Amino acid sequence: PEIVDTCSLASPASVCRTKHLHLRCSVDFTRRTLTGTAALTVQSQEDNLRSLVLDTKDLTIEKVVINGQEVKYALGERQSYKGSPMEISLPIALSKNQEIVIEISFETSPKSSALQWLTPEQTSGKEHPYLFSQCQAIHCRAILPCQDTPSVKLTYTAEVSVPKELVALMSAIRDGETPDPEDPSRKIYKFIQKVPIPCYLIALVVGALESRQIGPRTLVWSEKEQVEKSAYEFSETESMLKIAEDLGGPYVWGQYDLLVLPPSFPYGGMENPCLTFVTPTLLAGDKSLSNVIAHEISHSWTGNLVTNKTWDHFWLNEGHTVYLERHICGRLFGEKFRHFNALGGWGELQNSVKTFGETHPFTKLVVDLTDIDPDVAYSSVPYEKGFALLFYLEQLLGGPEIFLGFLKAYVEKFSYKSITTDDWKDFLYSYFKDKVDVLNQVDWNAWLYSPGLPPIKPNYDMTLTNACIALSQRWITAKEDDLNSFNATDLKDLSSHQLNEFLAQTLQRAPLPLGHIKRMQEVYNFNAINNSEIRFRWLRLCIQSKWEDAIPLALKMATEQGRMKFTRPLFKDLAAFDKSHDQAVRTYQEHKASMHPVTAMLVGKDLKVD
Ligand SMILES: N[C@@H](Cc1ccccc1)P(=O)(O)C[C@@H](Cc1ccccc1)C(=O)N[C@@H](Cc1ccccc1)C(=O)O
Ligand SMILES: [Yb+3]
Ligand SMILES: [Zn+2]
Repeated sequence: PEIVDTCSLASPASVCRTKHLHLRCSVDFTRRTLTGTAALTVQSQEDNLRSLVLDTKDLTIEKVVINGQEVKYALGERQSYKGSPMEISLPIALSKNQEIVIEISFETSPKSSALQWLTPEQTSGKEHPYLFSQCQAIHCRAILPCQDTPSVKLTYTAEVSVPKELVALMSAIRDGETPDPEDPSRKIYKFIQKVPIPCYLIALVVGALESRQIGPRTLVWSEKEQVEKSAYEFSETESMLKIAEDLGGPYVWGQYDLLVLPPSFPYGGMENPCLTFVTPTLLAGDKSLSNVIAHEISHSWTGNLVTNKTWDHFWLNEGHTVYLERHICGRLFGEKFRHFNALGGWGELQNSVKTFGETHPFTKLVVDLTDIDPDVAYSSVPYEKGFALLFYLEQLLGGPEIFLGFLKAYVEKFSYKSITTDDWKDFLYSYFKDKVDVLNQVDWNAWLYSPGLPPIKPNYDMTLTNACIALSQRWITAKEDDLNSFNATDLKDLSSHQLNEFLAQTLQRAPLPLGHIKRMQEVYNFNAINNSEIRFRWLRLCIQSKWEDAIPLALKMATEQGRMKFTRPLFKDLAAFDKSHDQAVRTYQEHKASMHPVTAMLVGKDLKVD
C-alpha cells in the first residue's frame, strides 16, 4: 500500500533507511545551542541512489562529510512547521542495501521547538541552568538532521559534552563519563541505545541531577530538592513493571529509570526509552496519580516496540497504551476500578468531541495530517476513542483474558516494526479468525474514519462512579434553600479519585450559581487540596462559575507549572471570563519568553494573541 509520511520532507523508508546515529555534541548554555556532529549510517533501498533528503528545522549546517570529503548539500525553502529539507548529493551512487556513513556538522537554534533552556531561577536549586528536549512528534528535526518519521527505526550512540558541574542523561543506557579531552571544565557523558527506535524517542536532559535507587532496575532522577518526594511517589514502579511484563512480554530495554522534570515540562509523561520523563505535578504526596507511570511503562511495548508508521495512525500508540495502563491499574486495584477509569475516559471523549464539534476531522480515529501541525491536532481522541474501540472489542470477543492474549500476540508479531491501522486490523482478523462473524458486526468505517462519538458505547460497571454522580446531581439540582444541607461529611467515603470524578461531573454542567461554588468552598475547603488534578478541576469550576476570588489562584497555577493539560484550559477559562481576560492576556505576554516553545505557541493560539 502507498503510505507516505506527509509530516516528513525526508527521503522515505522505501528509498533509504537510517540504521544508526552516532551523535557527538556539546551543550552551550551561554549561547543556548547544541553543537556538533550527527553521523548517520544509512542503507540504500534503491539501485543507483545518488541523493537523499533529510528533515531539518532551524538548524545551521556547517558541513557534510562522506568518505572523508565534503560533499554538496542544499537546504530547501522552509515549509512552515515541517522545517526545511536538506538534500545531500552522494559522492558515489549506491547499490541496493549498500550502507554509508554521512557525517553532518550542525548547530541548533536557541528557538528550537525541541528544546527548553531554563535559567537558574527557573530551577529548584537556583545555581545552575537546565536543558531538556521533547522530540515527539516531529521535533527531532529541530535538534539534528534526520529522517524524522516513525517509519524508520535506528540504534544510537552519543557523547555529550556539558559543564562539569552538570549531569547529562538520554533515552539510552549510561555508558561512562570522562573529563572532556578538549576542556577540563567539561565532562563528556556517553550513551548507548542498542534497541532500534524511531527518532521521536531520542531524548536529552542536562542539569544539576541526583538519583536515588527505587527498584532493582529503576533510579529516580531529579534536582536534589525533589528526590526524596519522587522516590516515595513512584515507589510502586517495580510492581507495575512486573504486571506490565506479564501483560506484554519481556521488558527489552534494560533499565527503567524516571526523571522528574522542572515544572514547565509540557506533558504528564513521555515514554523515552530507558528514561521516562514525568511532570512534577505528579508529586501529590499519596501516589494517587500513579496511572501516569502505568501509562509510560505500557509504552515500552505499545509505542516503543510496536510503533505507528505515520502520525495518522497515532491512535495505535495511544489506544493500546491506555488499554494496557487500565489493566495494570485493574490488577492493582480491582476490576471495578478499571471500569471506573474506563467510564471516566468516555466522559473525557465526550468533552473532546463537544469541544471540537461532532463532525470535526480531528475527532476521527485515523486522521489525515497533511498540512496539519501534529501539536495543533493533539487531543484525547486517539486515547479514548482508541481505548473505547479496544474495550468494545474485548466485550465482543469474550472478555479481558481473551483480549489480553491478542494484545501479547500483537506485540510479539510487530515488535521492532512500524505499522498502520490496516496491519492492526489484518492481524486482529488473523488472531480471531474463529470469531470473524463477530468482527464483521463491527462498523469499521464509523469507528476508524467517521468523526464524532463512536457508534456504540461499551458496557461499564458503575459501582465506584455512582457516589460521584449522586453528589454531583445534588449540587446541580440544589436551590439556595438546599445549600445548608451540604457538609464536609459528604466527602468521607470518597477516594481522591472519586473526589476528582465528582468535580469532573460537576464541571461538565458548569457554570453553577456563584452561591453554590462559595458554599462548596465553605464546606469542602477545596482551596486547600494540593493534588494538581483536583485543584485544576476545582479552579476551572470556580472560574467558569465567575468567582473573582479564584482569578489569582487560577493565574498562579497556570503560570507556576506548564503541564499543557492544566495551563491551556486555565488560560482559556481566564480569557473567557470578562473579569480576568485582560489579566490572562497580559500574564501570557509576560511569561511567554520563558515558557516551553510548544506550550507558548498553543496558548497563544488559544488566546488569539501575537
Ligand atoms: N507519547 C506522549 C504523547 C505525546 C507527546 C508529544 C507529542 C505527541 C504525543 P504520552 O506518554 O501519551 C503523554 C500523555 C501521558 C498520559 C496520557 C493518559 C493518561 C496518563 C498519562 C499525557 O501527558 N497527556 C496529558 C493529558 C492528555 C491526555 C490525552 C490527550 C491529551 C492530553 C497529561 O497527562 O498531561
Ligand atoms: Yb426548596
Ligand atoms: Zn501515551
